[PDB]
Amino acid sequence: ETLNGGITDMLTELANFEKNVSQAIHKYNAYRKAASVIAKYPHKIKSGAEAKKLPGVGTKIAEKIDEFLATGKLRKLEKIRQDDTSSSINFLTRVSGIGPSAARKFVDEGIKTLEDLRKNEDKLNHHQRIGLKYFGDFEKRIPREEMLQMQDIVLNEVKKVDSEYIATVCGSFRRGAESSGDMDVLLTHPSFTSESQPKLLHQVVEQLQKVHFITDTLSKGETKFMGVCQLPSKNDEKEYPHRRIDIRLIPKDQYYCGVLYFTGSDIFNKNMRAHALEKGFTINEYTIRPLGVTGVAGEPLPVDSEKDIFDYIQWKYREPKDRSE
DNA sequence: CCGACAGGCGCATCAG
DNA sequence: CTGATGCGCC
DNA sequence: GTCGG
Ligand SMILES: Cc1cn([C@H]2C[C@H](O)[C@@H](COP(=O)(O)OP(=O)(O)OP(=O)(O)O)O2)c(=O)[nH]c1=O
Ligand SMILES: [Ca+2]
Ligand SMILES: [Ca+2]
Ligand SMILES: [Ca+2]
Ligand SMILES: [Ca+2]
Ligand SMILES: [Ca+2]
Ligand SMILES: [Ca+2]
Ligand SMILES: [Ca+2]
Repeated sequence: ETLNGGITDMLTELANFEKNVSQAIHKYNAYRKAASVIAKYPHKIKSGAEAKKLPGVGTKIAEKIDEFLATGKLRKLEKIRQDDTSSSINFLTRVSGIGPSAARKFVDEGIKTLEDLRKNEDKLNHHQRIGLKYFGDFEKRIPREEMLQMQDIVLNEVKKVDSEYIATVCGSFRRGAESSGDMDVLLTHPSFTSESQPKLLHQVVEQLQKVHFITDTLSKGETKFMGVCQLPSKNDEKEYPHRRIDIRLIPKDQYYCGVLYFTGSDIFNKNMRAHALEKGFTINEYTIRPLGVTGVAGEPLPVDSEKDIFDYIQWKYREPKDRSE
């Protein structure tokens, strides 16, 4: 499918090992940055030396590319693939609510399969129970057609609670993707700003629960909701898969920093925020602030557009669709 | 010789 | 109960 | 694991 697919799959596979098994989050980030920059690279890689010229590709990854180009495989990945404890820790992380730490603890106590998870539901917290319950469904992708139906429902139900709410579907959907992993809703309301909860998120969640769109809750606070949703199914047909849904209530005046973050992609955001540091700024979902001599953020800069944030760090403006891999 | 590596919400655990 | 720290996730 | 350096 892809030009350097073998290379990027390998580096992605190695990344997952370092994150899930070794618990080295920055090694995982290094492999991702290496995979990302190679993916965009428009030439077919003929050697490890050619790859090392790209930023984020060093001596060790170059050698691994040489081994991959020569033999068509990696001995390190063979060793990891065949190791049972590694595979079990790597598998359990795919369940929503289980990360590297918990997965390891489960494997130590003889829990290595879905069978073992379902038989030992008592050992799992609420977040994890739901992730286990809809395991197969959360693995599936959401067609854009279904994302449009989900958008129609959420916007209509949000309007019915209050006409001054504005909901925006971000994520890969806003980047014009054919499919998505889940729905990401960015919410605002005039009553909530950075200068001044009133149950603003609750009322929207409650109304979406009331009409049976939202089926479960993984976690829920005043600004951030995290849970499960499902489209209405017709008569005599199989039900739609249960889908992950995130709703985030960001202050109305800080919408553009918010929508920038939640539009993505993830590696794009990491690069932008990393580039902001080198330019002497710091970016979060709320603001863009200048860094002091000791790395202390100053007062928020005036942001009106998404482009404004790009301008401060001398970046050519990329439309949502140009922020993918 | 290290350090930094994006940044923060919700939830959980520990020491006091 | 705080405050510090860590987990899982976005 | 890479860059900074
Ligand atoms: C997971 C993750 C998300 N994000 C941001 C970018 C994402 O667009 C946003 C939440 O979107 P996600 O639903 O996490 O991912 P996505 O929508 O980009 O891709 P998919 O279609 O597979 O769901 O938050 C990060 O900056 N870093 C991360 O590690
Ligand atoms: Ca590509
Ligand atoms: Ca390089
Ligand atoms: Ca998980
Ligand atoms: Ca998404
Ligand atoms: Ca999401
Ligand atoms: Ca049902
Ligand atoms: Ca402007």
